[PDB]
Amino acid sequence: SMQEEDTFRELRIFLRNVTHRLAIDKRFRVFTKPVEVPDYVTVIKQPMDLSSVISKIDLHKYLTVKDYLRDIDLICSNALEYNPDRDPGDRLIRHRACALRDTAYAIIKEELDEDFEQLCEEIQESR
Ligand SMILES: CC(=O)c1nc(NC(=O)[C@@H](C)N)sc1-c1cncc(N)c1
Ligand SMILES: CC(=O)c1nc(NC(=O)[C@@H](C)N)sc1-c1cncc(N)c1
Repeated sequence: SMQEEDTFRELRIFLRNVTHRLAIDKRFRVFTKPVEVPDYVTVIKQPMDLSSVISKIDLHKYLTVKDYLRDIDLICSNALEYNPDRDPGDRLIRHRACALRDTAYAIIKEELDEDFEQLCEEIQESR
C-alpha cells in the first residue's frame, strides 16, 4: 500500500541522513570507500563500506533498521578481523571501527522512534 511505501521511504531518508553524518566524520574516512592492497579480497569475503551502504539504501535493500545495522556491524567486524595486530596502525583502525559502530547505534537509539522501527519490522515480516 501507499502507507507502507511511505514508511519505507521515511526509513531511507533517515538512513541516508545517519550515513551522511558518519561519512563526513574525519575519523571514519577509511570506511567511506571500497578498498592498492591485494590480500584484502582473500581475507575479507564480504567487503562493506559507507558508499556501498548508501547504494544499498537507494536500491531499497534495507527494509528495517536491523538490516542497516547489520551492514554497519560488518564494516566494523571486517576492520577488527583484517587489523588484529598490536601495531599502532591496526589499533587505530580498530578504534575507529568500534567508534563508527557505537556512533551509529547511539544515533539510532536517540533519534529513531521505537514504534517506527517496529512498524518497519511488521511490514517486512508480512512480505
Ligand atoms: C499503515 C497505516 O498507517 C494505515 N493508515 C491508514 N489510515 C490512514 O488514514 C493513513 C493516512 N495512515 S490505512 C493503513 C494501512 C495501510 N496499509 C496496510 C495496513 N495494514 C494499514
Ligand atoms: C558518499 C560518501 O561516502 C561520503 N563521503 C564523504 N567523505 C567526506 O566528507 C570526507 C571527510 N571523507 S561525505 C559523503 C557523503 C555521504 N552521504 C551524503 C553526502 N552528501 C556525502
